[PDB]
Formats: sequence, structure tokens, C-alpha cells
Amino acid sequence: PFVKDFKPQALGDTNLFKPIKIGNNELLHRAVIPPLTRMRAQHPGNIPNRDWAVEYYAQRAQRPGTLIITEGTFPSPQSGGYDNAPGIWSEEQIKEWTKIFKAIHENKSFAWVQLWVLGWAAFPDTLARDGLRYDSASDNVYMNAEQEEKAKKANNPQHSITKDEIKQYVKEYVQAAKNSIAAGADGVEIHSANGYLLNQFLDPHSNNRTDEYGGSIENRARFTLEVVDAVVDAIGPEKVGLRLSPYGVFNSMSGGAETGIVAQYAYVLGELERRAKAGKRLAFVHLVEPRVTNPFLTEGEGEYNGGSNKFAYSIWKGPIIRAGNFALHPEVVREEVKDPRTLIGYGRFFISNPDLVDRLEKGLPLNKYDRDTFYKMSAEGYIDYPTYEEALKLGW
Ligand SMILES: Cc1cc2nc3c(=O)[nH]c(=O)nc-3n(C[C@H](O)[C@H](O)[C@H](O)COP(=O)(O)O)c2cc1C
Repeated sequence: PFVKDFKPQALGDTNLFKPIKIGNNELLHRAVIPPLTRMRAQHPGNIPNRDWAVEYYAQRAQRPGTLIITEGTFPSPQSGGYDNAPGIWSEEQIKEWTKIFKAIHENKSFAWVQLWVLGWAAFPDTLARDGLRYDSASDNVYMNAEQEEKAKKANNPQHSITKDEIKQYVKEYVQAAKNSIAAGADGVEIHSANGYLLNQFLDPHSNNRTDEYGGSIENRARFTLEVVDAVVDAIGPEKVGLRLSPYGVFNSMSGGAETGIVAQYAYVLGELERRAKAGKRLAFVHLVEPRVTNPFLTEGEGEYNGGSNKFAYSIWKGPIIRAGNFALHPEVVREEVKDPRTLIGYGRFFISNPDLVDRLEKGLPLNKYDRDTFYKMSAEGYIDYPTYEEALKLGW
């Protein structure tokens, strides 16, 4: 149905509908589709859906000039450990991705591939089946009790990756980024957020290393920056973004409870801005807001109000995409887009509204999302969500 308790507000008069250049692409609007894992990829081979996926992304590219960041996508088998999430290392997978970008391109929109590495959020048993390691920053601290048990009982205990394995990960990022461009993607986003491998190095709870990859702000950041640096060198700074969740606690990150957390993220942006002034500026930085610390909780819940992402604007001088509970709060978006380098990711409501942008322009009602079909091998809750035209014909 439509959302019942929502008072919509037309946003067409704001900067949300002013064009902006991000990297090589000329966006005609600032409503961004953030990366959204959907678990329709096919097992075996982590293959993008050959029946639904082209249609999923086409539908959501229907407004011209939309930046679309794809779901998390694995650079390598060892990066993985979810059967139904996609990859970009094989010919099989690339062939399907080529078609998905083509469809986005035809709707006059853009496609950036999110390069996803799981670390300790992977399923240790799924990885053991395929004889792969269950990796993280350290081996003496675990995501949760469930995962510790799964890992021991599959004889696949958490491994603290060596320097050579870190290099290997970096090669796989580079190759995965090249593959994305060759297949026709506009750029890539490096997932350094939401408690996945790179975030596990950034955060001091998950990272108990005393080597060059832990034990200080500089060291916790070295991996995230090694990957950014090598991907930029491979494909160019204007085809590279980076996602961070400074106040995230998903997958057992510290959030605001950790007093050094702002400093950790301020250092990373600082270093991005240092590369920028020396002549290699990332296309964007993408921040998860403290408005949403866990995206599987309803809007309003898991909200940290002890901290703000405003510090980022003092440090990083380029485009900033912000995401978390903006669909139900046009009044907040109205104030954030008064800043002329601020874009807004809308996650969950872009799952349920293929024409979300039209609805934001003219203040239309929003389609309600079905949490139970977020992660499910089904057309339903995926490509059968209606446009406002089609929704009136059904009587909502
Ligand atoms: C089903 C689902 C899958 C998601 N998958 C990803 C993902 O793969 N990578 C990522 O960086 N964020 C992911 N997110 C987080 C969203 O990009 C976004 O930050 C979050 O939903 C908050 O924005 P929203 O409140 O507008 O939905 C996901 C969120 C949901 C609900």
C-alpha cells in the first residue's frame, strides 16, 4: 500500500533537483540510490540474476541522471561468503553486469559498483564448504557468540590476515575495479563502512593488532587508504568513491561509545583531502548518518543523537553523499541540500518506489516497503513494486 502516516513535501524547488557533476557523470538530480544488497544473485558462482536483475536496476534508473550505486559485490571468492550476493571476478558474472549497466545507461543514468569485502560478517561455514578462510583484523575477538560457534564447529576459526594476504586483497580490489570499468561502469565505491572487513580494521574494538595495520589511528586506516590509493592508480580518482559509517554499530562496530571514533574518521577524510590538494580528488565520500546505526531496525530506532557527521564538511571539500532515514523527512533534506555539495541517498524507500525521484519532486505518497522481501530469491518485493501511475490504477 502507500505509507499511511506520511505528510509528503514537494522538493523540486530545492538543490535536491539542481544538477551536479560527480566524477565523469553529470547528475541531473541529487537523490542517490545507495548500495542495497538484495540476495537475488544465483548460487553457484555469485551470479547477478539473469531473470530479474536487469529489470530491477532499469526500473530504478527510470528518472534520467540518477546516480545508482549497485549492491555490494565481491571482488574475489575469499572476499565473499554469502551464496546469493554478487561478484565481479568471473566472465559469467561480468557478462551479466555488462547488461545491467547497459540498461542503466539506456535510461540515461549511471552505475557505480560497490566493491564489498565481508571479513567477520561472512558465514564461516559457507566459506569452509569452499575451503576459504574466515578473515578479520584480529583472531581474539569475534562479531558475536553465534559466529564464534559457527566458525569453531566448521573447523574454520577466525584468521587474522597477514601483510601478504592484505596485499592479495588489494590486488583483488584493483582487478575487480578494472573489470567494473571494462564492463561499462561509471566508477566504483569502496565499502569501508557498516562493520565489513575494512571497517573492522578502522574500529579499535575489532582491531587488536600491534603491527602497521593496528594500534594507532594511522595504522587502523592504512588498509582503507592502501585500497583507495591502488584503485585510484588503476582507474583514476574521478571513478572512485568511498563509503564510511562513523557512528555505525552494525556488525559490532564501536560507534559513539568510543571516544576516539570522530578522530579516526577525521584522519581518513584528512588524508583524502591531502591527496585531493596534491591533485587526486575522489569523486565523492558517502557517509551513513547516525540517523541509522542499523538498517534492519525500523526508522526511528538505532538512532545516535550524541553525534553528527558535520565534522566531515570541515575536512573533506568535495561531494558528500549522506544516507539514513531521509525518505520520511523531506523537512530535514530541505536543510541539508542547502549545502551545495550535499547529495542524499535514499535506501529502503528506493526498494519500494521505482519512481521515488518523481515522488520526491512533486510530494507524492510513497509505497510501503516489505522487510520480508529485502533478502529473498523472488521477483516479488523486487520488480513488482508499482509506480504512482500504476498504484492509482490499483486504488491506493
Ligand atoms: C536490505 C538492505 C541492504 C543494504 N545493503 C547495503 C550494502 O550492500 N552496502 C551498503 O553499503 N549499505 C547497504 N545498506 C544500507 C543502505 O545503503 C543505507 O545506508 C541504509 O538503508 C540507511 O538508509 P535508509 O534509511 O534511507 O534506508 C543496505 C540496507 C538495506 C535495508
